[PDB]
Amino acid sequence: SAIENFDAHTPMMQQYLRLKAQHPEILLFYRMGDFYQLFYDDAKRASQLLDISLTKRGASAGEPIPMAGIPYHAVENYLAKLVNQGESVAICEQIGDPATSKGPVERKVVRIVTPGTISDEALLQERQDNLLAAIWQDSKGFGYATLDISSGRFRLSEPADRETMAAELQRTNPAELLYAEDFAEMSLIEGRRGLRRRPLWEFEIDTARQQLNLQFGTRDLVGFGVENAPRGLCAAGCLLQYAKDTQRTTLPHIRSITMEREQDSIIMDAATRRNLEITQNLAGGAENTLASVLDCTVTPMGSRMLKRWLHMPVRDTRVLLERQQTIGALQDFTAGLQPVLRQVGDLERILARLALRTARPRDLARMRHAFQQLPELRAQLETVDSAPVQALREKMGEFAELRDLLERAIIDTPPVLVRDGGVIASGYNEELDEWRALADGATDYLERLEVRERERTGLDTLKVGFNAVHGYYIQISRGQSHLAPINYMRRQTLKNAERYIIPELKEYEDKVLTSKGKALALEKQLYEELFDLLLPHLEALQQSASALAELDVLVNLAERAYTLNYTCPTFIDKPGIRITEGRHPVVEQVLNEPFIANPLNLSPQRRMLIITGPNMGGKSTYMRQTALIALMAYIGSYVPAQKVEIGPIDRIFTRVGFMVEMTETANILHNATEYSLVLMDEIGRGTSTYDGLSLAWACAENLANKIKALTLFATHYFELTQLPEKMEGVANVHLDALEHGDTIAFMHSVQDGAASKSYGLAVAALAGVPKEVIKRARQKLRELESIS
Amino acid sequence: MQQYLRLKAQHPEILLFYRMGDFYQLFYDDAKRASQLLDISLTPMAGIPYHAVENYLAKLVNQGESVAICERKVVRIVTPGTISDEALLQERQDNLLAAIWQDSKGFGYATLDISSGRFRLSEPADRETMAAELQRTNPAELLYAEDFAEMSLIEGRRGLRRRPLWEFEIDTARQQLNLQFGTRDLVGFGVENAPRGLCAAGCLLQYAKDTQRTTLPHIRSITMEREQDSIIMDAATRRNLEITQNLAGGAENTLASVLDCTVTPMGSRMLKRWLHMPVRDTRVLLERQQTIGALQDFTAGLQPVLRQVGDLERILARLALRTARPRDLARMRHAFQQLPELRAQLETVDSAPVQALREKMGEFAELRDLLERAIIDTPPVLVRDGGVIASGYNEELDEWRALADGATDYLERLEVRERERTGLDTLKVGFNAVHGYYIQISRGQSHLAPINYMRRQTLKNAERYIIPELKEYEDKVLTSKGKALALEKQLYEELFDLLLPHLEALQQSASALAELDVLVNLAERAYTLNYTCPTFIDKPGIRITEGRHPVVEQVLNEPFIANPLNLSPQRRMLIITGPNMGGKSTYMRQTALIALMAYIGSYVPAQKVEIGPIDRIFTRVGTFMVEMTETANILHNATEYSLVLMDEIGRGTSTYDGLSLAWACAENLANKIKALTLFATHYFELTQLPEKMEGVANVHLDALEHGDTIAFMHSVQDGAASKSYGLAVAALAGVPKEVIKRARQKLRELESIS
DNA sequence: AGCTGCCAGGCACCAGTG
DNA sequence: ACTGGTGCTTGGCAGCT
Ligand SMILES: Nc1ncnc2c1ncn2[C@@H]1O[C@H](COP(=O)(O)OP(=O)(O)O)[C@@H](O)[C@H]1O
Ligand SMILES: [Mg+2]
Repeated sequence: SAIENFDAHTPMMQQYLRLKAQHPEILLFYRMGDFYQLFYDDAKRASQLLDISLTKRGASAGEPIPMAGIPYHAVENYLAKLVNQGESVAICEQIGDPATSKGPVERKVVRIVTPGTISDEALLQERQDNLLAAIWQDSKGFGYATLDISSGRFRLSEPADRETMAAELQRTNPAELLYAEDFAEMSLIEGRRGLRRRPLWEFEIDTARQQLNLQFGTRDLVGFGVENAPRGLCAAGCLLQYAKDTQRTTLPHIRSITMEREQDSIIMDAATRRNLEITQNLAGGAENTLASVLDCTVTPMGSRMLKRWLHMPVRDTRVLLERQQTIGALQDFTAGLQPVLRQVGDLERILARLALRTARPRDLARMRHAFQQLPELRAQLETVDSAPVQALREKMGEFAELRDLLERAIIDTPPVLVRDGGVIASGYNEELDEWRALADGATDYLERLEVRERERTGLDTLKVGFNAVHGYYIQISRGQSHLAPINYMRRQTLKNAERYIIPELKEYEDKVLTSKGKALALEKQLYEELFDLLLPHLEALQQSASALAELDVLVNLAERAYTLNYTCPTFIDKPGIRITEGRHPVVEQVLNEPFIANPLNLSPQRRMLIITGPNMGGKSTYMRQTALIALMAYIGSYVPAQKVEIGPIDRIFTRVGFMVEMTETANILHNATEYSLVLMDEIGRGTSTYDGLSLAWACAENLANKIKALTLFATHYFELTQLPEKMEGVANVHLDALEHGDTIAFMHSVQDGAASKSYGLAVAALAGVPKEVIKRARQKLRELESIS
Repeated sequence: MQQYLRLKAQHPEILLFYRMGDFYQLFYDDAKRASQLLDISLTPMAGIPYHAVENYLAKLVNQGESVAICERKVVRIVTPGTISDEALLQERQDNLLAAIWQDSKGFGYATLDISSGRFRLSEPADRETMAAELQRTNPAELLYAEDFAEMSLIEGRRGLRRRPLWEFEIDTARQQLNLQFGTRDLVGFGVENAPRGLCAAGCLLQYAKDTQRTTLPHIRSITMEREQDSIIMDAATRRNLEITQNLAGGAENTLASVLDCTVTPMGSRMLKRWLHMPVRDTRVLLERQQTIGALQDFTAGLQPVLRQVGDLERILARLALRTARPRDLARMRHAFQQLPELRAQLETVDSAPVQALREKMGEFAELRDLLERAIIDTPPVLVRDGGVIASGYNEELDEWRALADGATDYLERLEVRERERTGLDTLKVGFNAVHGYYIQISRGQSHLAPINYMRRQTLKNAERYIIPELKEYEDKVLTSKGKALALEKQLYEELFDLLLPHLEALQQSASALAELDVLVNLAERAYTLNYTCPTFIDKPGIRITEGRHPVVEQVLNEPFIANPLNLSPQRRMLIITGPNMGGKSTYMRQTALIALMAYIGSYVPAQKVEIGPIDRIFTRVGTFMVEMTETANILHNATEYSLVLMDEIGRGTSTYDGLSLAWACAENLANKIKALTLFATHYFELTQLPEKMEGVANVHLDALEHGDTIAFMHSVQDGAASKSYGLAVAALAGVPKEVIKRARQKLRELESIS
């Protein structure tokens, strides 16, 4: 192998290796003329991933250099293939002029595309958030931060233990996760996508405080409510440094950060989120989830928001009452408002492209279209007497001046890119109309010259055309070419035609080309100038989009409440849940038979229910629908019952029945309070007969007598139906079944008390177990029943 | 695209690829279904590039979709069960076409491997066996009749193909099958009185033929697979034993990942067929045993040679179909060149069956030499552009080539001549399709082009010209190359004519080579992995000394613990108590895997295995309802020659219900069915079973508490267990001390009545 | 509407003359 | 050192059929 010292390198590879050195573990797309190039292992890897040719750049001194590339104009399709696989890519461009550089033109990395910093519409899913996170660990707990680069939403939390951290990763589901190198609990994090090991120094607290204050223009973070939170600040500081390093521009839409405190929301553990099938079902799909039912938002930014609420229920009584109020007030207005809200589109994401100075012409066109909907929205919402609706109406704004600007500046349907022009409209800049008019008293001139020269020469094949490589020409066929004026300067020869130039045409070529380059250069100057006039209003524009997304969510929840027959729940002072004719929101829509509504009464005196009933009798569904009603109540939605009264809930824990069951259970026992809702679904496993049930008993007992949480405790262990007897706060309910001769009917109705019996043998027979075996099993059963 | 509609009507069940430019494009419901299947975008249009079409055919074909291609009319169709091109197939995985049909009596089933010509027919007697045959054979494409009643069997399957009833008519099937095989009746195949089976085989054969529009001379035979010739295993058993596929859908940590170090793709595919179909006939088994023992010493020598043989089976299919490409003939040649050496190595082996495989392997010396002379060392992928036929094979071809090379030589000397005369260092001769041969000169020098040069094309920095002299020799080069290209193709088609008469003997060779690869591998595995030769007894029984689980013992870096087993008619059920934690399950599954391997003819991971006949293996290992439904299947179908492994049934319902079921099953398995059974349980009350009845005994696993953990020992010991560990595992996991203390009190109180 | 092959714009290489 | 020719990815499209 060759000693690759600096001097043994060509000027090209000197520069290239300097720049790859600053990006040693990621693919570097390196601009040379019309191509992005890769070298060495980048080329080999790119070749395998992207399905392009692996070639060689020849070398005078040494071994050939592996090489691959793509034309600059095809870059975004390739960037998409890469980022979809979790690959980052540094984009290196030419800064300088080749004509004034002796050696290689100056080259800089201008951006890095990574899975959690993308903002382009082609690389994202419309209805799903794409978050960058950072995480780190102390001896005591975790700091965690999230950034949605394509809306500027920047958050910080400090999950106190392992399980809260598992729960947070599941909630936020980052596309890319920066973690510190000394991270101990790797089981939380390994086998996630877009994992990015970072050095310790990027989590340093003084640096974080410094960069965040600089980003926000503040002396301190007191006003944001995070000066208190160095654990979280350390993560947020890593995150911000990564974001600035990927974008390499200012980020004026990141103007704020907020701490998500434990107390602010209901904290659902990892099992609970999975078990309720909120946005993801139990097989990874998005069908048959709570979102598949509640989500008929008409804008992308609203679909995202609704899913954020579903996942993070709020404990602020005022916010909830305000949301409920809104939903009752808009019930009659949904049909008129939705088709209009739809037309606003995904303004949030456009505003981020505007902030990053990346917005394309169709973004400004959709921004303009959106502004055009604001008066119709304003008019429709005026009539609605509800202060919260009016507060949104106000916050959404109007932006008359900016709407006018975009109507006058850009044409009706502009092209996808500004690169080829045809974007700025006539009337907006007079210097531009003058340059376009010189390259447009042009198509007409070439025709009159064609006809004039055809008639003058007498040569009827004479045509005038253009060719990018050779320029304008007069063409005569081969058979007539020998008759051409001797004045005609030969320019391009073809198999069956000859092409010429004369000074009149050459002078007209020189004027059309230099005035096209002036028209385009000035279009680009003016289009960048649209950003300068929009940007000052960014703060108010971002508030408008969030208002519009909220509107979309609530208008939606109003239509859902109507169409699906939901009521307004009420909040009470003490823990408790009173449901009348309650229903599983999801199961009631997918079942092709009537859903049996069910009550529930939980209070501080009636705090644990031991639920029995046969397998397939409805014990899990009844538990889940309780949690779903609680969750819907605490995002502000109407709920799928005929009446619900509900007290404060701090946390929802779930255990759905090895070392893992007993560990999850201990978490519940260490961290549940009198304000928690606890769903235990057939827990207690051991290696012998009574082993695991005894544990279940002692656990039920600790939940009832010490923690005093509100617990639904589904079991197959009939012995646990003795607990009410011995234990203040516990009672039996059950799922009713009937045995009419040789079969079982599942009624799906909760009744008070323990069931008459268990039905393990009935269910057994239903499953086809031979009748001779069930006969002996009953005989044995009666032996056991005679014990007492 | 008003013309697209009329071509979609022609085949409305199949996806239509529709050529335009570099792409094939799909519209309406084809585009929708194709974008979710393949990963591509919408517009209703999706499209694929031309240079990768075979890749997207392979992916759609792998998912059960037939595909028609249009170039204007439908010129080619690929169906999932009838492909044979190597780009579309997976090297180490069988691809079957199947037909199924149903009588008032029972089922008819047929399978075909279009590449090998392996054609099978069965008549599964009931619902459960039919389900077992479908999961085992896993056809890529499945023809069924319109009136098929039991749609629950096939509903979920990829590549379903609804078919008219008349395709399953018996007299037509008999007739087409007799014609295909050159026979007057099917007695010589032993299927003459299997009319349900034949109806399935006739529909299948018709469909194959229709998709090929070609004779299928490699399909010369059919066999019938009978119930009693194999150990039956339902899907759940097959899945639990992790034969070819693991529970997560992959190929790792599987029985095949450990046993299948074969060296040819055809041998690997045959080994996997053997693993999934253990046979009851000990005659066949003994021969495989003897061969495995006789080949121990020859293994290091044989395998590097056999690896060079490659996939002769699949290359041969393409010879049968007349689609074999130059590297297929070149690999066939390469395989013929190994036979002398394999013949020499095997001559010494003391084994009638190895000597039979050695005869059947053949030599084909005359075909070896034919392709040595006919084709060059490393021919190009396609015949299309020539350069495949060797120089010296045909005199006429050598002359056209010399005439081309002499005109090509002339034009190189013309280049140097014109370059010397004019004094123009940039002068050169090139060639392309538009201008044929031309003289190029750069733009800076082109103004000194001789006046006899006729300009033809201006480039940005060059001018190309012609002269009469140039066009003259172009004509020599081009006409020569054209005659030699047409001659190469005619000579290539002639190789097929000379090779194909030996097709039958060549399919025997590839098959023998495949078997040898299986056995040479199994012999290397027996010797490498310390396996031993099992013996067979006349009555049911399993006696294992230091048995091991073959996958677990290679996969984990912790000492594997070997265990005995003694099952006989006097001792036919073991009640296995103690912690499970993997140990009971592994012990039970290694029992099944040893039995399965004994019944493949392999050596087995043990110091000693004696084993009686086994008709079925049932392993219900690892909702309550699905657990009870699987138990139901055992109790309805197991016999006194069955092996039954059951993992702690009763869990998921109440203590007394579940204990009553477990008790009553055990009784039934021991007193009525009399299977050989390992009955794993958590119920201590079941350890009283040995006192209450004959042929039942107690064993157990225990654990050792030390330092701050627990070591769950994997050693099976005599007697009931006397410890539970649920509570000890709760303490370790951090369940508060006071909770455990209370659980201990309640445990004692609960167990004390019992 | 298809198929072949020049071109884009960087920089290096290479071979002939200062 | 300086002059003028070459080559290299892929995708667009001219220039021939
Ligand atoms: N209230 C109800 N009305 C109608 N069907 C129900 C109801 N609750 C549950 N089910 C259905 O019955 C089946 C069993 O429900 P499940 O909650 O799993 O019972 P369990 O957990 O007790 O075995 C599921 O298909 C479920 O959809
Ligand atoms: Mg359940």
